[PDB]
Amino acid sequence: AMDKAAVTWNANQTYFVTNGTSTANKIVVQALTRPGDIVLIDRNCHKSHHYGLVLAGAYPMYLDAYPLPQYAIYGAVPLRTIKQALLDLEAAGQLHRVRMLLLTNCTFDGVVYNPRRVMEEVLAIKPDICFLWDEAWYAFATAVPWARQRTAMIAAERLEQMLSTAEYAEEYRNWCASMDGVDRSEWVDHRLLPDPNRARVRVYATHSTHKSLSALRQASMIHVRDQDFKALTRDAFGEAFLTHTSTSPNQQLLASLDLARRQVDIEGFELVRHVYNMALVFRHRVRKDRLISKWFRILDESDLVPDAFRSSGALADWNEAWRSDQFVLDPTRLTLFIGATGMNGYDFREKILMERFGIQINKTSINSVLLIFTIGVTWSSVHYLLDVLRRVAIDLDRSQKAASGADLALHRRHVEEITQDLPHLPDFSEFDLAFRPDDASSFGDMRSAFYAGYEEADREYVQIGLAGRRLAEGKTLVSTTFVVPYPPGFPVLVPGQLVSKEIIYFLAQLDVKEIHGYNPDLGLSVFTQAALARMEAARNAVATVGAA
Amino acid sequence: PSYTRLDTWNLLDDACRHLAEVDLAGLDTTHDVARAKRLMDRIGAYERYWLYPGAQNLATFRAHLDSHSTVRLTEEVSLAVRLLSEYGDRTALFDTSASLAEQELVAQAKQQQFYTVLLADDSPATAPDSLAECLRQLRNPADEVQFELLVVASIEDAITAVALNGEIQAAIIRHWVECAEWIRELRPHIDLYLLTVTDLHSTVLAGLRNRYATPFFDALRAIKTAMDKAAVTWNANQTYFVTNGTSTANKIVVQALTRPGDIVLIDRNCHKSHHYGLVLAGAYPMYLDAYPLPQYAIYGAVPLRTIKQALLDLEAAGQLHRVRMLLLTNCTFDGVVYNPRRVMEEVLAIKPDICFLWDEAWYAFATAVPWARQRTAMIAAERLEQMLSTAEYAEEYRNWCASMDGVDRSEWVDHRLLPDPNRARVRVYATHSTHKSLSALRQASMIHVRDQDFKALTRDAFGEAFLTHTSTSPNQQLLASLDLARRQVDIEGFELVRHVYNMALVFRHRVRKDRLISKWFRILDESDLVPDAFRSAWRSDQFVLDPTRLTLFIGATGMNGYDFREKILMERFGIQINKTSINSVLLIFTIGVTWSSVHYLLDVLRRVAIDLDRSQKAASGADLALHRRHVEEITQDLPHLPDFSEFDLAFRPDDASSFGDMRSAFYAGYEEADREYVQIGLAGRRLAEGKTLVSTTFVVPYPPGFPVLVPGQLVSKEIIYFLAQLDVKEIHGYNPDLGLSVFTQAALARMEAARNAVATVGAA
Amino acid sequence: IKTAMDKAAVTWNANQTYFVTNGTSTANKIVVQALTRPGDIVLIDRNCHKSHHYGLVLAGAYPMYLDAYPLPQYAIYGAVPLRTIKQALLDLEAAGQLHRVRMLLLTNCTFDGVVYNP
Repeated sequence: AMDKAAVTWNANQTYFVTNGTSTANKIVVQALTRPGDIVLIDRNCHKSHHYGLVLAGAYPMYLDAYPLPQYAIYGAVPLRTIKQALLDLEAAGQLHRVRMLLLTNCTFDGVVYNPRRVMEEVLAIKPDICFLWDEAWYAFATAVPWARQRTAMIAAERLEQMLSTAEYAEEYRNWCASMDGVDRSEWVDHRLLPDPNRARVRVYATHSTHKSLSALRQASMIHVRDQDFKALTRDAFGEAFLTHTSTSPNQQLLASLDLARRQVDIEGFELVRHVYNMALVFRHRVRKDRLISKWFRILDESDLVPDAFRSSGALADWNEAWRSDQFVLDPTRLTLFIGATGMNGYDFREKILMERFGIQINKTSINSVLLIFTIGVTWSSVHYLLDVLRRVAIDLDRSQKAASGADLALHRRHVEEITQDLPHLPDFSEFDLAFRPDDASSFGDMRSAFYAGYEEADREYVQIGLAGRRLAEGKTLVSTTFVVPYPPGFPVLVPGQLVSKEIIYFLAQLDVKEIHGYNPDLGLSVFTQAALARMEAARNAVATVGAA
Repeated sequence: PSYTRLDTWNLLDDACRHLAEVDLAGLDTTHDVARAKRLMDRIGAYERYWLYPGAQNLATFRAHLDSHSTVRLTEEVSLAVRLLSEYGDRTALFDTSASLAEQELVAQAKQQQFYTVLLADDSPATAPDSLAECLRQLRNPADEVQFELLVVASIEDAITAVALNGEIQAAIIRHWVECAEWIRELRPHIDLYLLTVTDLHSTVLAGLRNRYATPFFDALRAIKTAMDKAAVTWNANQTYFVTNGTSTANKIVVQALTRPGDIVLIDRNCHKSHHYGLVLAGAYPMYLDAYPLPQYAIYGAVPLRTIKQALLDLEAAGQLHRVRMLLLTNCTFDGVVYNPRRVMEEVLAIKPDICFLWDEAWYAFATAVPWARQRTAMIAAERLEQMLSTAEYAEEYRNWCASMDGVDRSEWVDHRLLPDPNRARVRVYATHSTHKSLSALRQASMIHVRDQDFKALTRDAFGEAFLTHTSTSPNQQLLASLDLARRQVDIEGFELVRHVYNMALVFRHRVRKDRLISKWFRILDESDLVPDAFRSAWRSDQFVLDPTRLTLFIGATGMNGYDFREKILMERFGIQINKTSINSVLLIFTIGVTWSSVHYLLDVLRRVAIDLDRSQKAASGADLALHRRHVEEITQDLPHLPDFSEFDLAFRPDDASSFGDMRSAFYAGYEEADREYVQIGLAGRRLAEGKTLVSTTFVVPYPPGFPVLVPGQLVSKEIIYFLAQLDVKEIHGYNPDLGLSVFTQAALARMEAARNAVATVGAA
Repeated sequence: IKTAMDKAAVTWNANQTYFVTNGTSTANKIVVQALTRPGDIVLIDRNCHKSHHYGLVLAGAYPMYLDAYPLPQYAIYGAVPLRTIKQALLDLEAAGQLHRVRMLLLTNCTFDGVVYNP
């Protein structure tokens, strides 16, 4: 059963967690990370990963993604940034503590990573690191042939076979020969290769797809492909699984689930390609259609992916770009653009899109709406979407023709405000000193800050208007808890983070009332000045004691 | 030959590769250019048959060849021959210039076969007006079966192209005597649609889909949020839910919009629930007659001539102010589909502030077509509103208003009319039945409103009408009841409205194709149900049939009516057959239909045809004569249908006009001393003597579903004959053993005397 | 099936029992319409289910509203005393309208619990 499921998912052993994706994420985090062990985590990950880090006392290192101010979304973390962090640790000396790289494959926006490239280029600096790939959005992608190679399991298998080839031995020898005489700190600007002997590939992936058919509600899976599973984590994994789940899901449920798996796997494989066909057809139609294309543009990989990260009979070219290029864009997550019509995506969602085949929306940015085609999308779903877009375009064209000078000017104003200038996307701020084990590095203790907020005496509530003045007055505004706006996970503030002008501004402009850990009427919890001074003094004394 | 075309194209690609190779160096390549010219001219002979390279691409390549640029030319030739080898003619849809990997991927992941349609047209094809451009236009990429238009300017060209091009499965010829026969013999699977317009796209695409040969057997077979979502789902300004059923929704909207003393233009063949709503609300029902089809013995729809005539007749008698409602079923039981935009546009010219109740219970598959959704009440209301909101239409009306100046109102029955933008209001209401197509609990319904004065005029009235006939909050349970139906309809079997629509078209084509089936049976179309007078594109035609509601013509088959259906069709079919006339049986397609159901229908029809032919050969002279008379009996000797007869003068508030008082007739019949029973056998004799037979009850033969007689209706001889002939056991409000309820002559005299006295006194 | 309906009638000791599968208000209105005609006065306890009031409005009946004896201490309405019904039926007789009345239309057990003596 385990062998059949692993072969179906190309993994080595696949474990089912019948408690949701968050439970599996926390299980893997606990199994891998121990207290102290630093972890590199994409700041946009699901909140369950941040909580799993807090439970295991890992020091999070945050990899921020490149912004897209025009569309007000975050694309992904450039591999150069991962290298720069892994080498900035080396200067401080903490690079031995790094234990995991935890990036969300196929980010919610829909930018897709290249797992093989990232693992090859990170295993050169840390040949014993571990990789957890959050594939909540990419689980379907495995079925299609040209997107299969961008999954964690396939990339890991290829990296495993490639590393153990004498041809790769000579390739690495030549690369090293061409490398000598170059400062190790300069490895960020040069392509890197893993060491065929020292590097041990280790990959963990979390899916959710099999819940759809013949499986329990919110059931999630964990694929494991680790050379040293039986040696360093076969017991920690079981204990973590017990800690967040009962014993039965790991094996007893697993055999039955495999019996279900045989039927579901064939049905999913045959039906998933159909959805990608619809995504491609619809994307092509939105542009070719003379009437839709005037007002509606589906953002293309040339648009969300800055050329700096791009390597640019087009089928072979397409396959090569999807196999070798850094960032590509999944067809099945359409980032439709509204900016031409001058109406923010909230109005489009409220009025235009009410009928829905399968599923047709999960996000509404300032000047766009994200549309997703799931297993429920059929041919009529494309027809309906094209028809509604066509009617909207016809109405807008009629209004333009009948629009006077004043009406055209007002429409231009509407387009201008949503388009062009937009509030700057805030980036991760430095952890507070009292929550950073060493100044030289930029990781912090998120667990100490997590519980240090329980002390009502230390914590206080501050208002946005007064928060601006306090920041202008030099008072550090350190958060005391996670703040999680509408987009899944992506906590704008995490325990101990330093609130910055960008952070204050972003929150003030918000309108969504689904902000966990935030009380708009009262304020946002921030550590008091005295408490922060006390913790910083304690940390300084602790550091000084070692030198004594 | 197709095979040599691939070999010749590959050879041309090789020659052009060699030409580019030699020219890159910089030598004199005049010989290679001559070889390329020779090979391209050799190709040009046969490329009128295939579609992708065809003429335009090869001409462009030749234009490059003249310009002496071998790089771009060889690149283009190589690309073209590449796509030509795999996708065949399919790449005619591609847009090579733009992104090509996406389009190539879709092609490899096949969804259903691609087909070529020949268009033998001598007219210029570059004009927009020309059919070739028009037919290519309006195709939807969503359909899993796509096609592209190939044109040939000569008949011999068409024959030659079809004889060798295997991608052709549809030929459209223009006026040819022997061309159709020759093509039909060349390949029997081709559809030779005869020369002529816009329905061509639907009838060609159905034949294409049928070509997929889905049955391959030969040896074997051969609270507010829910309302807001539905409001925009159905183009309705607002939308309310009804749990009891369609009849309750009819009663609700009727009560909310009809007051006592108000006339209600109404289709006589509408559901009995509307008649009872009129009885309860005390409104005077003026009944409009639908054009008859004596050949098939069934009613059609209400021509707009009749509606305008009735409105202007009231205008003549000063009773127009009373009228506040028009009640027409938008999809008649037989199938005929009204044009809402035209009916509401003309009528609002005569009665600017009228209300419309389009009973769309049967119009379930209105959303299975993107242009026929303009034939629903809600979309038509939206379009009419926006049109009336435009100053362009204000100018169009002003030009229209001046031309008609100097024309008497009585002549307006002829001229096409335009609403007055300054005063006309849109007040449309509608109802769609749930269980008939939507998958929810038993007998749910919905109401849709696009009314410019709902809040100011008919909000409280609607609230009271809801509190009556359903003393609950149906806005709670039915939201979840119907949300399941939309999810089931939208996804299961794709959009079930699309699947069954396509299945109905495929079945129509297959019936039209099979020789035995079409030998006796037939499917009636716009050229049958709709008269020539009332057929004047979809935006212009008044009546268009609904493909899903089929009327199979058993008349030529014979075997009578109500016995062949009972003894064969419902034994195994199961899928609904809601009606049966003497010669035409109305086949109905429901959501549960499957391709297997379609082939079971074609198998039972084929078996009946084969048994009929077995009798024909075995039939002797006596059998042949009996069969000929039986077929002739129910094809020509069909008694005329019972057109509505004016309300008796005792029940008509205005003797000049033709609208009665159905409430008073309803209650006046409750009495036992005013009601009499007269046997049908003596009704004709009693009429001959000169008595006025006025019925007291609703006589509603069930299978038709519509009231032959209403209280206060002047029983006429045609109605007597129709009732005598019809002997279906389900006849509400009538019985053939006691008699036909009729007001006693003394009662009628007293009532008419009282009515005359009241009218005289009120006028004074 | 008809025999079964007879069994139901035996169960309820009625002559013919008819089942209305659209709520109790539908059956109330059905009976009101079947019995009352326009004009025909109908006595009715003012506390009756509002479905009866709507049925009377639909059928055009002229309703004579009988009132129940109050209970100010508990702020409820008990029932209409038989003396009141007779007083109304005789007050009509003075005006000559008594022939018109067709339905007493009393509730059998008021909301609070009081039970009439049919």
